[PDB]
Amino acid sequence: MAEKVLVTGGAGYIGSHTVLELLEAGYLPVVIDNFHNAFRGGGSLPESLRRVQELTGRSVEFEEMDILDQGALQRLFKKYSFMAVIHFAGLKAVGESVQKPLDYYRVNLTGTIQLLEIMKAHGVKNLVFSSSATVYGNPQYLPLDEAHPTGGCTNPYGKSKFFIEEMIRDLCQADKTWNAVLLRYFNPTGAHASGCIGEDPQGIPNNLMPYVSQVAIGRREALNVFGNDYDTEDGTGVRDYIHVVDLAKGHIAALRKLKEQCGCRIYNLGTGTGYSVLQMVQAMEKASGKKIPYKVVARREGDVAACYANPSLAQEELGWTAALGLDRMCEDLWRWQKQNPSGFGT
Amino acid sequence: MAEKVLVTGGAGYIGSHTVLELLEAGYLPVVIDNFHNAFRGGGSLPESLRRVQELTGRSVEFEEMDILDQGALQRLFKKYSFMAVIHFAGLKAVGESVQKPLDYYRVNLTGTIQLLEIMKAHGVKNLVFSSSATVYGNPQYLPLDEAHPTGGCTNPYGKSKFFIEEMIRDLCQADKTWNAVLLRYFNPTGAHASGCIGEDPQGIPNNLMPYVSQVAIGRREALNVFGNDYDTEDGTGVRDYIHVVDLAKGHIAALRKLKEQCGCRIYNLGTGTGYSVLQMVQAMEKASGKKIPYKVVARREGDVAACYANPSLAQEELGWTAALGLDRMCEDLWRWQKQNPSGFGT
Ligand SMILES: NC(=O)c1ccc[n+]([C@@H]2O[C@H](COP(=O)([O-])OP(=O)(O)OC[C@H]3O[C@@H](n4cnc5c(N)ncnc54)[C@H](O)[C@@H]3O)[C@@H](O)[C@H]2O)c1
Ligand SMILES: NC(=O)c1ccc[n+]([C@@H]2O[C@H](COP(=O)([O-])OP(=O)(O)OC[C@H]3O[C@@H](n4cnc5c(N)ncnc54)[C@H](O)[C@@H]3O)[C@@H](O)[C@H]2O)c1
Repeated sequence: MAEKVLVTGGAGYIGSHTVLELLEAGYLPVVIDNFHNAFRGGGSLPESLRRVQELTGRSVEFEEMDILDQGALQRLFKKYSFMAVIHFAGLKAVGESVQKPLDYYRVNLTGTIQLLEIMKAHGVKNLVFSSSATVYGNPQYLPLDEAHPTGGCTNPYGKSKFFIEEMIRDLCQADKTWNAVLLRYFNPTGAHASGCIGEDPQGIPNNLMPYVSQVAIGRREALNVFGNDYDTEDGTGVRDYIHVVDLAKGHIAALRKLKEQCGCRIYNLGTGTGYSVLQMVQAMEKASGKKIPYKVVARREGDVAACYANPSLAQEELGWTAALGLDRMCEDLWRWQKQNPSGFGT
Repeated sequence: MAEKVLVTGGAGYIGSHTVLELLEAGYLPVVIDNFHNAFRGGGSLPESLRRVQELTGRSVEFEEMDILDQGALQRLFKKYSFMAVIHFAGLKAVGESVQKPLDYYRVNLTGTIQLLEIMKAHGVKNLVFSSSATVYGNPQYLPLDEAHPTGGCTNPYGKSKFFIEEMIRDLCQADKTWNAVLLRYFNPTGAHASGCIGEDPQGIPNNLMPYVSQVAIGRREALNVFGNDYDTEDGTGVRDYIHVVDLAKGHIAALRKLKEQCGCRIYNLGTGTGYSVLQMVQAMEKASGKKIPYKVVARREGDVAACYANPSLAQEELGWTAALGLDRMCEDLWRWQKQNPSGFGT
């Protein structure tokens, strides 16, 4: 495989993991990031990628740049021969999307548009887009499948995701030579089994794990449980979490699919089983050996009882399955944290 | 009124008419256009605006520029003091949106984003956005009102419109100091009573009138009527057409509303009565004095029986009403055409 794979936002959480899977699988990745939300390593790379090289014994090509920079993109594309692009570059803090909508739309939509245009200009018509199952909006049924209506999104982040999917679909509709796999998933968690890489501490987490996990290290007193009266097995809310490793590998599987001139395809990635808040607390206690006290507070406005995806189609068409469960997610997460209390540091 | 009103895409069909109404009403407009879809006048202006000056005896400031050009926008904003912006700049040929989606998303979304950003940077937080009632998608009920669900759009044009509305809404949600009126309408038709300005002949018309009108001048044999079996008064399809003058004035009304620190408001503009294909043919015969032969062909895939808006809210909140009917639309259109067979010419 003399041809490279471009990974935008490859220094990030999901990107770094994906980059590692790419290396392990025999691919040659070129990564670009502007460091908006990644730690600056000691060398020529971000800390996350420096550790990836160490972990794999393989190297990664990396370029610091912003996808909003057309000049940078032209140069990049002229300098390398890409067989495909995996697009992770973007803003993804849901709580922040509400306070800073323009930045979300600007970076996500505009950035994407710029990217598609350069791809098109360079004849690189193979893309894997890292989407979000939030596009389904509130479940009209469970589990959520690829046939569920999309576009019911409430926040700017969600809408931006959905907007991007639509543009990709339309483009594929207009030009049959394009191949694109849109991957929809919920909450990524866990980290590489080494415990050497993982998710750095985020200002406004998108999910519960980091919170559960803080309470375990004592960096937090007790956990707040919004509602225990839902129509669930245990009364608590049911969410969809997927191990970052499993998710990174699913991105590799989509890349192979492109090769088949698949045109535009859409798949949900997940374990197929949702997890309750209680279940997660239990799982984290088990992994940490620490006690996690919690407090039932009242149900959050808008919160739904359960929200999880059906990943059948991906198994069928991509031959992909999530091998990691709740327990592994907890262990792996716990390990990265214990090992790197503050995330990255040179 | 020493403060100016910026009109993007002001050389166009709807823009020019709006510019005239602005002049007549006492406002000072500054217009920008890149000439993507407007005729280059003899002087310093597009032909459409040159005629507007003549018609009003008032002048317009004009700048040739692209809304995608950030530098141009910065300069513009530094040079003038705007009290508000009326945004018409964009690609709007529905048939073309399908073949060239990227261009649609690029010009419409990106252009808009750039504009909003400069407005925000310059403290110009008052906008009138020329939207499209196509965002409602297929009627789930009639007449379509402001409470009807939006986002069901099938083509790239429609989606782009809807995407823009969402971003504006989110921005207003995040910053309360913003005022924005989103105007949703269907098919603009007719022209200034002078017959001096109107819509130049389009490559891929968005509606039926131009076709009906061609058959009348003999520039076309007979009209094709897709279906005569719809559950309508006459079996033929029911659509929403609005006189361009009435629509231009509604844009003036929205501008006054901004003044009231209205925040984000949305209104449908229309006559409140839909017109059948037959009715239009009749109306055009009356106006032209010419015969318009037509042929019933089979119903178009996807076509709905009737599609029209309820403009009550605008009357209530903007104090606006459509004063012009079908007959005037036909007469006015006929007059512009007879007077200017080929559209603009220096
Ligand atoms: N974290 C989540 O819960 C989640 C959920 C669903 C989908 N996703 C998608 O995953 C992708 C990113 O994944 P993530 O969760 O690892 O977050 P992340 O922030 O760790 O990584 C995104 C990376 O992109 C970089 N980046 C941001 N803007 C950039 C720009 N303009 N140019 C270049 N690089 C830029 C950031 O610096 C960061 O390294 C996004 O497409 C996001 O929508 C994430
Ligand atoms: N024609 C319609 O049926 C219709 C229906 C609904 C809403 N609208 C909205 O009306 C607006 C335009 O109205 P129109 O119907 O008179 O068409 P129009 O083409 O006559 O005018 C649009 C104008 O914008 C200019 N323009 C396009 N891209 C530009 C750019 N990048 N920078 C600067 N100027 C640019 C074009 O040259 C043209 O003068 C759009 O927002 C459109 O979506 C039109």
